[PDB]
Amino acid sequence: IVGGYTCGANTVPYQVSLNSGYHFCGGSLINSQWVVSAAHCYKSGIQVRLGEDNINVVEGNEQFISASKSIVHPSYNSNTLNNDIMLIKLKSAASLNSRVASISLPTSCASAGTQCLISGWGNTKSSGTSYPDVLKCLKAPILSDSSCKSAYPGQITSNMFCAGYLEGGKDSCQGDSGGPVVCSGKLQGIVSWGSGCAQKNKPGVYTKVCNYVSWIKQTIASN
Ligand SMILES: [Ca+2]
Ligand SMILES: [Zn+2]
Repeated sequence: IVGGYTCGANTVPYQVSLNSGYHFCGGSLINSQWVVSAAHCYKSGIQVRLGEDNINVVEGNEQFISASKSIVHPSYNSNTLNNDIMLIKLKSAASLNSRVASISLPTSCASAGTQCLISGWGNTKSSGTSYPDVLKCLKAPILSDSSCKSAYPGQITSNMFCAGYLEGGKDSCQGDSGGPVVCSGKLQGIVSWGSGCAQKNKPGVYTKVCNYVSWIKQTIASN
């Protein structure tokens, strides 16, 4: 997260760190056995780390569970990043408490202007790479589709939305990928892509979760 702030330990109880010997992507806990992340975060050997704040120190509250299966959306296109969503089933269910809680899926999409909370342990430099030890947060608004499409002509599909600041200086970045964009307590987006990080007129693009709720429900129901 570039230009964000330190969230505070366990103040984002649904945030998970996907780990394969290091933190490589974020994710959101939606029930005790499933996590939603981005399809471009897929790889094998994923350990899901819950209740984290400092990812390099065991402080207490952490639960490390292996992923039993990862389901990348069948229509995921890695060149356009359309349908950039993935579901991860945990080998065992997590013990939910106040430090580890799930987030609700939306019932309707969010409007432009809605303020959301984005978090993660991704890069904090637009120019350079610095990865934090503790979770960073950023409050950002969903932009209008015209501003989004004008920023990325021909690359925005109906399954994407832009959120952020056109003046630059504040955005999600590499590492935050797969993590949550929560608006009014509902998971509305997944950190997906953008040109660089925090560059002027290049807001972050997110997967539009409201378009995948039936898919998520049917898939979880059959697995
Ligand atoms: Ca830790
Ligand atoms: Zn990414």
